[PDB]
Amino acid sequence: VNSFSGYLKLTDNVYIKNADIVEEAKKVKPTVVVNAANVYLKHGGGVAGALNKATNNAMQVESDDYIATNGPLKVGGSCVLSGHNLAKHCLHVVGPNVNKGEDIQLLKSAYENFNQHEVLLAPLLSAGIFGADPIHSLRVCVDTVRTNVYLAVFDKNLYDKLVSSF
Repeated sequence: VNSFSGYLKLTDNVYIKNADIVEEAKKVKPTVVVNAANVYLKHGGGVAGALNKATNNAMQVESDDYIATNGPLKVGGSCVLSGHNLAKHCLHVVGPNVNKGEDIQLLKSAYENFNQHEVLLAPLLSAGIFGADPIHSLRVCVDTVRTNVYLAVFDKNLYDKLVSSF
């Protein structure tokens, strides 16, 4: 388990790799994989859809059961559920959607959830459809997370740009 290889060290605790997070999760068998979730844990696209498809919808069934007890997650909030075949645990984290005018400060709250886990495989939060600058998101991760975080970035152009910022 936690067989991370081929990562570039950015800080004492933050690593980055140009990788498909699902492919990495299958290879690393991490204790925790982070999902970039919405408040309803509807895993319909992006990283969430890829992770859920890799579990053959087990993640979605379990998420639905969780939401049935909890109701929607709060922006900046998270929940710990099964990682199924991808990890021991999946940390589902909701970053702000700045397209809805949600405060970018809630991205710190979002990354603060990582501090409850000694090692995580994660994507960058609040990028793509959540509209945050991904370089800004990596800055918040680096400033906020004190446990060991291994970031997978799929897009090589984005990866090059992030690495070029350290």
